[PDB]
Amino acid sequence: QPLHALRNAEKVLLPGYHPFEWQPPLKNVSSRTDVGIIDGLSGLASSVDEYPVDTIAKRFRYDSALVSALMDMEEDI
DNA sequence: CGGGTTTTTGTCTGGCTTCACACTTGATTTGCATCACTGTGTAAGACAGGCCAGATCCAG
Repeated sequence: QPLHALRNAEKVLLPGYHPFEWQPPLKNVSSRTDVGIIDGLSGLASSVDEYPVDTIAKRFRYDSALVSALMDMEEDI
């Protein structure tokens, strides 16, 4: 298959594609279930007045990552 | 320099396939250009200069 077909099929495996909900709502955690690669700094202030920032980071959301991991192991279970 | 004897083929002949060929338009799928960067360049040798040490020389 050409590259666009592969890229399109990739979206099924990445986190933020399957619906779910926690029965007790998670405190201080959003309920939206389509986030992908959240920024690592998490909205950290990067102006000139605050503490200087000299790092970069990328990461998924924890619950979405667990959901994707569990869905990747459906046939096994 | 050209006579015999099979190969190598396009047809004649007209009549049966299986694919070929006008139009759309709205998607859907491929194909290709573009952009900010990457690695491989990766240990020793030649030469001048300050510094004492000790040899080189001076004079009572």
